[PDB]
Amino acid sequence: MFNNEPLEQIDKELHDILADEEKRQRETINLIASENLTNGAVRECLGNRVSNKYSEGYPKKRYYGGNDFIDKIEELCQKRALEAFNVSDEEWGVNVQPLSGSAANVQALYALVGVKGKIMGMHLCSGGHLTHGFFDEKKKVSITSDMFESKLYKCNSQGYVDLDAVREMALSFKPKVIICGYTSYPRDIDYQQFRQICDEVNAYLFADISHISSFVACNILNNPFLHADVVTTTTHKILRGPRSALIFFNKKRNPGIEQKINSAVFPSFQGGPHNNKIAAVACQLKEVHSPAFKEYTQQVLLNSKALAKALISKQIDLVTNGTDNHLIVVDLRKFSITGSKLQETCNAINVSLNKNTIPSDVDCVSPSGVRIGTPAMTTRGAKEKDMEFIADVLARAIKITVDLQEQYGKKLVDFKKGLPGNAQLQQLKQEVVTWAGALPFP
Amino acid sequence: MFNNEPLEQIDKELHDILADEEKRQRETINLIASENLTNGAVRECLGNRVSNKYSEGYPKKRYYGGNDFIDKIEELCQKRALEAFNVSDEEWGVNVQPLSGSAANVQALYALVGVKGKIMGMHLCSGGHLTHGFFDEKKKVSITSDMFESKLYKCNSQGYVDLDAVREMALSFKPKVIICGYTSYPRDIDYQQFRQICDEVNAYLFADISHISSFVACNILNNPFLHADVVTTTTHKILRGPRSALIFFNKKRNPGIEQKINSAVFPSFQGGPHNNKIAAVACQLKEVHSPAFKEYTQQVLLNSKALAKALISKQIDLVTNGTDNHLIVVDLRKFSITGSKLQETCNAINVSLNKNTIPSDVDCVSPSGVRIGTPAMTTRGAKEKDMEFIADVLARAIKITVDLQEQYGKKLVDFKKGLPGNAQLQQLKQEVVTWAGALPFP
Ligand SMILES: Cc1[nH]nc2c1[C@](c1cc(-c3ccccc3Cl)cc(C(F)(F)F)c1)(C(C)C)C(C#N)=C(N)O2
Ligand SMILES: Cc1[nH]nc2c1[C@](c1cc(-c3ccccc3Cl)cc(C(F)(F)F)c1)(C(C)C)C(C#N)=C(N)O2
Ligand SMILES: Cc1ncc(COP(=O)(O)O)c(CNCC(=O)O)c1O
Ligand SMILES: Cc1ncc(COP(=O)(O)O)c(CNCC(=O)O)c1O
Ligand SMILES: [Cl-]
Repeated sequence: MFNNEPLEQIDKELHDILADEEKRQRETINLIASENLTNGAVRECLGNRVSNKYSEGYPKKRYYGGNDFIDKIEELCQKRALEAFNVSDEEWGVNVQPLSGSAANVQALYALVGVKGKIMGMHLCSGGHLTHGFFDEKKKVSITSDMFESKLYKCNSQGYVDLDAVREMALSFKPKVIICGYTSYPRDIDYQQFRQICDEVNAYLFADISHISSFVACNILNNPFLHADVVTTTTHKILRGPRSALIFFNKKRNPGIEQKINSAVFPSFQGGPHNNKIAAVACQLKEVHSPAFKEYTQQVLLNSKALAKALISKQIDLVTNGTDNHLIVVDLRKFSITGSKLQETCNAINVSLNKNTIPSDVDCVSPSGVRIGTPAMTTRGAKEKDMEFIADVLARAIKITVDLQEQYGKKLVDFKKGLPGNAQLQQLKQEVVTWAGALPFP
Repeated sequence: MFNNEPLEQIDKELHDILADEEKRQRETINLIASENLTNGAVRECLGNRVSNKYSEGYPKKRYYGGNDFIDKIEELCQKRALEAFNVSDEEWGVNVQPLSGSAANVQALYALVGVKGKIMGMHLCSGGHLTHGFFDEKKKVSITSDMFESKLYKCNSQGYVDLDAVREMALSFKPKVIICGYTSYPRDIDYQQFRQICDEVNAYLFADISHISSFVACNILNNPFLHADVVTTTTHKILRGPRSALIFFNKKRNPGIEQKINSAVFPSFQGGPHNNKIAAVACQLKEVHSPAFKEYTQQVLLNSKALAKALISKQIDLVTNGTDNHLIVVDLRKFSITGSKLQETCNAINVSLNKNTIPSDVDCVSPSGVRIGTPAMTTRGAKEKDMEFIADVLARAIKITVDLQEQYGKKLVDFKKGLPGNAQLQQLKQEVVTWAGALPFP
């Protein structure tokens, strides 16, 4: 007693917007540092009937039966996760149930500290995540600043984590957790130095590696699993999986952490896991442990170096003057245009990027930068030689943005009136679409 | 630079478990009250490339651009939701971003009361959800009992919500929210009477309708939108959508609630929404507003009544001696077998059901009942006449379960040893498989 008519027949209205969405993806230069493109096999998992099943609890300790095939899938996912991140399952555990990155972080933090517990993370404006304890004078913006008592550290004037300031803050604040790993930090992390600071005050070391997960997995960047008590990561950014998350916990350093984390995820915070997610995560993690994927990750970094170099060649400033990873933050202060103006300009030319704060910015109103990254375009087949074209398109968007600011003025409402119909944008959009449109598309 | 080989080719290991799991579903009498089966079009949405997009924020107030097509999908979903539940978009708002039922409840509760806020819900042992404030003498099991201060109301000896106990508790406890709508409650709810209790103490009325959502949308059962401040619901149970959730809020009755709830979902708790989920929710919500789906929901109730009646005809006791909805709780005390035993026996015959407390049980340890429901088998085409066969199969399972307990003893470890290779189970399993396998499968 159901309608099994295909999506196009059942709902033509929805199917047109989704076919439109797909066209826009195929014809966009996607520089969102956090975005990627899933393959068909991952998308077959996400649409699999396995999501019909309720499987509350954990494998071999389920509330319901009928979960033997679900149990194999969840155990396969956990093992492939540990294999992927070069960890022994005798020393490390993984929970694969968190529905997304923010949920994973709130759950892990709760496990370690409980309500009113003390946490330390990087300020949002300096490249930390919202779930790393973010608040504002106006409000406790994240639950992580409200259900916990948080204190926030800044990066220095050159865009670098200031360990001396982290030390100063930890000794006066005495937190139970210190969070590292960030949302828009262009350099590698000194986890060793973080671990030394956590020992000094007796806090746990939490590494959120969502942005750099593939660099850790493939031994291209520093390894937080050598020093951290907990590692969280999303599966959807550079890892190129579905939208989900993983919490890793160090059993050897913390006996009985396994129960704290598993009970935090369920039944403290979640109900039924989404088994289509877990299935999809299994599928991608098998690709992650191939040497073919180490090739892809290596290319991400090669494109990112090449892009940073080409942008600097065109006299565009980068925060920390370069990158050790997949992402770059452009400092737009020498042009006297804000980040949101360039995002608007880049939207008009099918270039996807986001506004981003820089060290000099005190207020999240009018961030002076944009963040860009290469995972998506690297997935679509772009090489080092292709980064000059992207750098050129970005230089051309900055110049147009500067022209429009002079013509229509510095206020944002006025500025946007300048965008539609602009011959140069229409021309530049055209060049973008034609180039992006041609690239392989999963 | 990706592997686009189909799932069978790229991961033959995962694909065999999935193909097995699909067979187990096709060959099971699925009586899980919270389960259903998604059609092909909803599963096309869940595997759609729309999940590649990061779209933090709300439509027309997004942190990024490139979200024109995402915004159309999210607005279509909110509209179709309000229409489905017969509410005016001038008086009611809806948030469609929550990733699951539990997330939605925690978010909504936080919005209304904040950290340390006082909440009241039905005890879990009496049929409430974990996210309705559940705790135990050993621990604060849910976050909703920990981030909030909760008090839990019981149902009476006959399995009914005891309003005089709710009132007495509300007046002494003075909570900011009173939660109604349950996980295993076989009757309709007196929302009007709850509204009268909340008004008396100046608390919000929160209706969790996840189990009965289709009955509310189709006007078959009472309408909580007449009296509630907030209504939450999952989209995956009787509604037959993907795994996601909805939070409804009464703007007329509470000016300024719209902001409290939207901000609580993001950026307080979540990050990026899962747009495949939202697309999927949109697709199903179109089906919900057809008269064809009203027919389906009517049949759910018809099958549930017929099933209740056939079970009573065979001298099986039901909590509250019947049902007003899709679910029944069987009271197994007269046979001296526990709910976990019958769950194991039913697993052995490809009958999916869960163990469930009954009023007499002091503890959640050794529940004396099972919960069953008709949405899944109603989706598979079963009619009133087919309920006698399910009732037959269930009575036969109880009798086998009673025999095995005699033979191997009342201890669960001893009991289970009698299940593999039992001639009658192999026989009964065989009958189940043959009948179940034949039914329409979406
Ligand atoms: C959207 C998001 N999520 N997590 C995030 C961000 C970012 C961000 C957040 C926010 C914001 C501020 C207050 C409340 C809620 C939010 Cl989402 C603002 C901007 C700005 F527009 F100002 F550039 C940007 C970014 C990646 C887009 C961010 C930065 N920089 C970091 N470090 O982390
Ligand atoms: C699994 C689950 N989620 N939400 C739930 C349930 C149930 C349930 C919960 C629990 C439990 C108890 C303590 C801690 C954690 C959990 Cl998950 C136990 C049982 C039992 F097996 F004993 F019958 C059952 C049910 C639907 C399966 C339930 C009941 N009854 C209710 N009212 O609500
Ligand atoms: C370090 C980090 N951790 C957690 C999250 C949360 O993931 P979900 O959105 O799945 O909740 C993000 C989001 N990153 C947003 C961005 O960089 O664009 C992140 O950057
Ligand atoms: C009333 C109610 N509310 C919220 C939830 C949570 O939904 P998620 O699992 O999507 O978090 C449930 C789950 N119900 C479990 C069952 O009845 O089988 C529920 O019964
Ligand atoms: Cl999903």
